[PDB]
Amino acid sequence: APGASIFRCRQCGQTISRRDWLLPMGGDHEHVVFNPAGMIFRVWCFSLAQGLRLIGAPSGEFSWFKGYDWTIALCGQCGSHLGWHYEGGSQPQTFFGLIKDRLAEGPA
Ligand SMILES: O=C1CC[C@H](N2C(=O)c3ccccc3C2=O)C(=O)N1
Ligand SMILES: [Zn+2]
Repeated sequence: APGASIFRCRQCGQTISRRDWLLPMGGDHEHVVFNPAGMIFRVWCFSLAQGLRLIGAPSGEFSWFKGYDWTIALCGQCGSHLGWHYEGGSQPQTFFGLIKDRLAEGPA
């Protein structure tokens, strides 16, 4: 009966990802980053996620991960901004960077 199994949207409980799907980009699944608006994010990288809605066309502008373009990822249920989907790169071609404090971790 594991308690650190899956990640849900902290605002509504939508299933989003799984601890098994953590991805160590540049040798670490956690990346502490800032956007141009000065906001700091503790981003956890996942190979896969579900229950999101990706908004707009990809952009390479200010990407925290070299070679990847990003799209905003909202919770598909409640609209909470949960992170970004990254695409266009290599090994892997795509992944998700999700904001740790916007997810709730718990049992499957
Ligand atoms: O990899 C990324 C993801 C998107 C991101 N980002 C933001 O969080 C943001 C907020 C306001 C205006 C523009 C940005 C954008 O480049 C960011 O800075 N880098
Ligand atoms: Zn939600």
